[PDB]
Amino acid sequence: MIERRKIAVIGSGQIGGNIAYIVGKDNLADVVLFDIAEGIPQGKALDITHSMVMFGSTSKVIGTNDYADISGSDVVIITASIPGRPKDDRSELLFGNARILDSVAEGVKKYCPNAFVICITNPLDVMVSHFQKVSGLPHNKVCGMAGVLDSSRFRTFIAQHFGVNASDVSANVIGGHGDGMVPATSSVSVGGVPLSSFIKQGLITQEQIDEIVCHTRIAWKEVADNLKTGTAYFAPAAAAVKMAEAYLKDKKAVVPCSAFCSNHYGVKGIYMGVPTIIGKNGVEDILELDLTPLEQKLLGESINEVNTISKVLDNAP
Amino acid sequence: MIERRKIAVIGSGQIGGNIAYIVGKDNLADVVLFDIAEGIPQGKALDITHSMVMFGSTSKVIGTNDYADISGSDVVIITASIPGRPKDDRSELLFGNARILDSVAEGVKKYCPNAFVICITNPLDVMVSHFQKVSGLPHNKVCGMAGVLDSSRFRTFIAQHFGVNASDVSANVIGGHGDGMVPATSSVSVGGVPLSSFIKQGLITQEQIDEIVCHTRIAWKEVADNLKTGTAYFAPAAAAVKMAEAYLKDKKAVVPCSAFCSNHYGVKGIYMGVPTIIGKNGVEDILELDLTPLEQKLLGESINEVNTISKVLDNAP
Amino acid sequence: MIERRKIAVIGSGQIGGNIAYIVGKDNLADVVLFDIAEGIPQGKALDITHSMVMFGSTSKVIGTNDYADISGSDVVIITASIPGRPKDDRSELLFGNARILDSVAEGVKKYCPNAFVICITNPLDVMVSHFQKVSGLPHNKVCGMAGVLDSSRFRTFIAQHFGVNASDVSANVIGGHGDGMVPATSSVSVGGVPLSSFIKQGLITQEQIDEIVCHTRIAWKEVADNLKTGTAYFAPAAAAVKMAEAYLKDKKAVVPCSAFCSNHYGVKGIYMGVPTIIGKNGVEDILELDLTPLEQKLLGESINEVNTISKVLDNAP
Amino acid sequence: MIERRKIAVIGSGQIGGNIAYIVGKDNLADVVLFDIAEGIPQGKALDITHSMVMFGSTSKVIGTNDYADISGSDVVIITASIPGRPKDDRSELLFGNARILDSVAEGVKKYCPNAFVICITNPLDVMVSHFQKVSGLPHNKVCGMAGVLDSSRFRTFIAQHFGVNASDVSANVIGGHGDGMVPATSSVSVGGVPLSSFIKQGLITQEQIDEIVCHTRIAWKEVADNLKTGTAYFAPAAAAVKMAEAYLKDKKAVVPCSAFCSNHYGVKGIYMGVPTIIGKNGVEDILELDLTPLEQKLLGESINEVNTISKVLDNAP
Ligand SMILES: NC(=O)c1ccc[n+]([C@@H]2O[C@H](COP(=O)([O-])OP(=O)(O)OC[C@H]3O[C@@H](n4cnc5c(N)ncnc54)[C@H](O)[C@@H]3O)[C@@H](O)[C@H]2O)c1
Ligand SMILES: NC(=O)c1ccc[n+]([C@@H]2O[C@H](COP(=O)([O-])OP(=O)(O)OC[C@H]3O[C@@H](n4cnc5c(N)ncnc54)[C@H](O)[C@@H]3O)[C@@H](O)[C@H]2O)c1
Ligand SMILES: NC(=O)c1ccc[n+]([C@@H]2O[C@H](COP(=O)([O-])OP(=O)(O)OC[C@H]3O[C@@H](n4cnc5c(N)ncnc54)[C@H](O)[C@@H]3O)[C@@H](O)[C@H]2O)c1
Ligand SMILES: NC(=O)c1ccc[n+]([C@@H]2O[C@H](COP(=O)([O-])OP(=O)(O)OC[C@H]3O[C@@H](n4cnc5c(N)ncnc54)[C@H](O)[C@@H]3O)[C@@H](O)[C@H]2O)c1
Repeated sequence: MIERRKIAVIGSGQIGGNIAYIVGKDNLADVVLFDIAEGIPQGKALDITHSMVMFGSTSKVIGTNDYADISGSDVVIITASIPGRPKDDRSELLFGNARILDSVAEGVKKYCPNAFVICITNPLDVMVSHFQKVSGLPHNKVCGMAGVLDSSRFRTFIAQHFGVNASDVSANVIGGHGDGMVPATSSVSVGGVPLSSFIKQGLITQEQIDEIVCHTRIAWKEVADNLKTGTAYFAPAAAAVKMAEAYLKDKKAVVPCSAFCSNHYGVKGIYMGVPTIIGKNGVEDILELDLTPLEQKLLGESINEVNTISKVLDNAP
Repeated sequence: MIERRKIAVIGSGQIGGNIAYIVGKDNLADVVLFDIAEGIPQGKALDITHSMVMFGSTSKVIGTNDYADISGSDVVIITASIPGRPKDDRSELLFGNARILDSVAEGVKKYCPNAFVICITNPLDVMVSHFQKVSGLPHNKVCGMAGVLDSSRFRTFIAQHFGVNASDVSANVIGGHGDGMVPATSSVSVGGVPLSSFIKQGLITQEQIDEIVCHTRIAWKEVADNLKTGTAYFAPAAAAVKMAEAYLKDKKAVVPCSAFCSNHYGVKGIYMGVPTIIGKNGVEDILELDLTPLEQKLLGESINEVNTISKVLDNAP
Repeated sequence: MIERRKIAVIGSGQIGGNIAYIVGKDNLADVVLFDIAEGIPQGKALDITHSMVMFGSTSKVIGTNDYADISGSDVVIITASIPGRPKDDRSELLFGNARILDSVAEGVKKYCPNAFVICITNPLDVMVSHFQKVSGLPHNKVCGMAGVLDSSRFRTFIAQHFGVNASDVSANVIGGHGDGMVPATSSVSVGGVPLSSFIKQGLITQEQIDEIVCHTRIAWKEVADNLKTGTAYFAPAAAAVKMAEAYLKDKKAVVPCSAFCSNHYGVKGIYMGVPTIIGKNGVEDILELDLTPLEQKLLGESINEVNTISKVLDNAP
Repeated sequence: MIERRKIAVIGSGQIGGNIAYIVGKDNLADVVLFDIAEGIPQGKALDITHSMVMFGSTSKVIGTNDYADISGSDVVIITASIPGRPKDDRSELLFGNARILDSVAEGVKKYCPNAFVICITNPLDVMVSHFQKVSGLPHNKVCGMAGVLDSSRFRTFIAQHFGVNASDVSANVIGGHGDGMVPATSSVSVGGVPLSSFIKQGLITQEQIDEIVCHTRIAWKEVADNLKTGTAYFAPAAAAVKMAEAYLKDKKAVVPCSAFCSNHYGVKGIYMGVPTIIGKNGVEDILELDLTPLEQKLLGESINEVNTISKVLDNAP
């Protein structure tokens, strides 16, 4: 018969609460806000529940500390993390958050092993790989939100330069969600017009493109330094919801995200940011961009960065 | 000539940021997030800006500490407040927030005097009255968000009892935004059916109605007790957005809010929670509910409660 | 796993095409446009398909003359009808459309017996009863769209008098979808305010209320006389989509529609317009309005009107 | 001061009615449906008005035969045309529709000369040029809907090949709205990946690309051959709405439409399909695609084809 869609949000902090808010507002699914901290998810769920009638949504949103409540979830979005913002690298959270995901993996494997898992917890790419390993869930049913956020920033900065609608900018960021991420300028277009043409027309310079690439890479610090007590959470929540939409509505949407890449980009099995097709069977395919030799090299360096952090985790305390 | 609609959010804390988020997502308007605290409004605006392309919105969202930036605002929403949740009474914030709203009133008077002003800062009804005095804005262009939140909770709790969609519940809360708020059970209907019929049908007891009424009055504590930093903010943000919508889209919408009532409900000039008609000229009308003798009495007590706290403010030692 | 929602529209004429258009635009489901007339559904589906990318929807919409294509449909909406608008009574289509529904019943019973069936074909109430009888589908899984259209008109005319947002008018029409339909003025409210109060305030007269009741009853002719070559189709399509939403999203929405009423309104088993709760198990409940003796009588006359047309069909050629 | 946005739809046939429907549903604006035929625009407006409460929209929709009613319109959309589908060429309607647009131009010049005008009437590119001449409106406030429809079909057919979401396909059709329209395969990307890469990857053949290009050019016939009354109307309506949105919400959106190109693409003053930037000042910019030699040649032929039919109109015998 018909059953309501169900999204479980593991971690009801800044990002987690926003996901429930937006999911409830859109009436995409029922939401289960999970957290180990007492009160937090219950208070947020009640608050969000009062807003549902205002939004004309019948989504049910509840708070809990019981993994039994995530039973039958179609999608699980993992935001759970140790406290304290990274000082200057997402990898500072590696050891703690790895242990958290061990716990989350057991809850998911027990109560909703057929769920599509979207990881957000940093260090993103290594956390996704660690989760798939420990949970044993199929590779196509486990991925990480990152590329949608990085590319959205990349697109937005390009859009803000030209003064155009950012939806009409096509632009991807690939590789690991770190300093090594690769905003692929070579495949950027604005309504079909490539950046090379705008350079010739004198409407953008290569230095401005380089500033935009740098800005994209360091964007997390710009937001964090202004917020003071945490990291970005409005956009990361929105990005996760877009990914959830792609799965639940079987969109076959092109989603840059951390997925298990084995026969593309010259890698033989690793979680990293790539353009994917997402539908009812999770990550259904990976697209291969035309990268320049410089971009292929930068990707290689990003791959090394992911492997480095991955090897550190293997030799953790 | 077409100009983008512009909404100023004065105070970029919990509620402020959510307003900017939702307004941006809906592409209702451009947003200026104002706050005295450094970084905070700039951080949230940047984060929210990155989500705009994800939502398919071209809304601009910026942060600032300069009232000149709210120039030409169509709507101004005031969340500015001193920190810390009230222990068990919204009046505790009286003098601090009154001083805050003085500077806000000066900012609005100078830079966007023709704007529609929606006050949220507690103690709500008194703050609205105070802002209008100091600012000198027309009574119909100044009002308070409260009734939509309180009525939404009332509707939600009624809907939860019958197991029906809350959107199909008509229910109003009137009077001041405090313990003396009056959920008008006499005017409640569920798809056309009044509570009296549900009693006779044995689908609800007067006891259950009394529990719902009480639950509405103290709903703020239930949320605040669980959050453990501050008070409700997801639903208050949404309520303010609905009010902004009614103005910007000239809905002629029935909106329970704190408005200047000078004839109806046996009062000659006071700001209190009443069902209004909001459109392009602000609060365009006030509707007279058919209140019972009991409800008239409870409303009278709320009027006194509001006049008390107002009188305390007028006597600045 | 996740499967896309699927709505089958049986009859791809004026109403049928609009349903697919709106369902596709909202991305509520995939749509199968069925018609026996060659070309029509194929042409409409291709046209609507080109619009999907404009709406940002991934809904698939196809045209067909093969009942196999409606296999696994969650909802079936029946608009199929003999040609030529009713001269002055919906019952003129009774004999022809009854035979059409015999055919439709066989397709549904074979290819999607677990579907929620929403009938639109006139004469609505008798056609719904005839379909349930011939198809053998459970009473709660078969209903007729009518009350949403009639009540929407009723609400709109009231709203247009007062100059208010029609969403803030609560008003029901019950009984059969014919001249005998009963707009229940006694349970009408505008933001909680009953009509009796507006009469006292001099803002509406009982004659104006009577004009509105009459206008509601004869609304179909007003539209038809202006369109010339057919009957209303924009609003009837929208109404069917709202009903489909209620089922697919398990809203528990209050939906006036033609449902099998057996223990309410003093009837012991008949399809007629009543306020229902609609969710994932179809018509899940019926609400009992407080009718005046005059309204109870008018309902009785509507019931007799339905029985009369029903008995004519039993003694058809 | 807030005023409701206002859209005039001149011609209330197939496309006109759909525009009013969708505009109303989205609450983008109020609508005035204009037509010379009696009843038709009034019938559709009344029907559509009944759907407004169902959609939760307060948009007004009215019918009229009086140009005074389009006074103060922000946008004017012209679907007015002689009846009957073209047999196999849009130019067949040339002289009839040219005379129709004379009276429309007079109506707009008198009652809403500051409006943004979106022409739909075929033969599109010539009609746009003709309307601008007779009306005397600024070149940037007058344009034609075509590219959005043609590009949407192009995107749709590309997306259907790869089995991906069409929203993630960037693709442009330029030149005149006719057989000589140029689907620019060189500027096509799917999530950043160009067609050249898909060839090398063996995911598409040049033959399949040629079929898609051809399919785009003759797409109108495929629909028209199946409808058996008139031509496509669901997607053209939606395309016009997207253009209206871009203007009313100042999107700075990339919109392929028939615009006055006086420098780019080696032309000095002609209306043809080009990718524009649309915002509050109408057609604010034109983008230069990086066309191949072949595409430059095909575009040149389209320019000649457009100049031919334009020249035939200028010589009124
Ligand atoms: N991938 C990205 O692009 C991206 C972007 C921004 C932030 N992030 C990351 O997302 C994570 C969440 O960020 P945030 O701002 O929401 O953090 P937060 O501190 O606001 O929330 C974290 C929540 O997790 C909860 N938690 C802790 N241990 C838990 C456990 N064992 N099980 C369940 N819940 C637990 C905490 O109680 C807290 O409520 C962080 O690790 C951050 O670095 C990722
Ligand atoms: N009306 C209602 O129904 C309702 C519901 C919930 C909360 N509230 C009230 O709304 C207010 C805001 O709640 P919150 O959770 O957003 O509080 P918050 O502390 O999160 O945000 C308040 C913001 O105001 C800013 N501020 C302080 N002084 C200022 C000044 N002079 N000018 C501009 N900004 C200034 C602070 O920097 C802070 O960011 C509170 O007073 C709360 O009691 C009302
Ligand atoms: N319940 C209501 O409130 C309400 C409101 C308006 C109209 N209606 C009714 O809805 C029905 C449809 O109206 P319309 O304007 O869409 O009619 P229409 O003539 O535009 O469309 C009817 C379609 O049904 C098709 N058809 C005929 N026989 C069929 C069969 N055996 N199987 C499948 N399809 C078949 C026709 O080819 C045609 O395309 C009419 O009977 C009308 O009276 C009901
Ligand atoms: N640009 C495109 O891509 C595109 C796509 C499809 C169709 N079209 C064209 O758009 C036009 C409209 O298509 P349609 O299906 O809506 O046609 P239609 O015949 O359904 O509607 C045309 C309407 O114009 C009205 N009309 C006639 N003379 C008039 C006058 N002097 N003033 C005002 N109104 C008048 C008629 O009464 C009729 O209702 C056609 O010319 C068609 O070729 C263009």
